[PDB]
Amino acid sequence: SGAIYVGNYRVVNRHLATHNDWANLVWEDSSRDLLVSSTTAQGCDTIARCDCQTGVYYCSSRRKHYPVSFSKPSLIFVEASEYYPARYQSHLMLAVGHSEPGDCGGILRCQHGVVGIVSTGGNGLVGFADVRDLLWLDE
Ligand SMILES: CSc1ccc(C2CC2)cc1CC(=O)N1CCC[C@H](C(N)=O)C1
Ligand SMILES: [Zn+2]
Repeated sequence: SGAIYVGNYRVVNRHLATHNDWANLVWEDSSRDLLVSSTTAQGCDTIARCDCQTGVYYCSSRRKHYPVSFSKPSLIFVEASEYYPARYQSHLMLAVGHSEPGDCGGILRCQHGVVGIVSTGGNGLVGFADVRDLLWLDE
């Protein structure tokens, strides 16, 4: 679990979305595993506008923050699961680091702010759903 709260938006994994999120849908994308919904309260997370390749992510399965070197956003194949069939997930960034299924939603941050959220993982790797390109989150 985990979400990004910027202004009047809530950014979560599309596969972990709730009824409120779908009843107040702004935008959703299965290939990115992102869903953005409406909120009345004014969130304060700063989204990064950058091309950083080093950051810090939160791992709830270890109760720790970890520094990671991560890849550039790309179409990386994700094996079929209970939420999605086998496919390439766009805007995904990989890193060598610990990851477990309940880790989805954990924030990734650099000096510029929020980069993305834990979306995939396994075999000693962790994948992040990038949000730096969603310029409408601030406006
Ligand atoms: C941090 S999630 C994770 C971590 C470790 C593992 C274990 C080492 C295998 C597996 C996973 C699950 C996984 O990657 N997905 C299931 C939920 C939907 C995700 C998607 N965005 O398509 C894909
Ligand atoms: Zn940055």
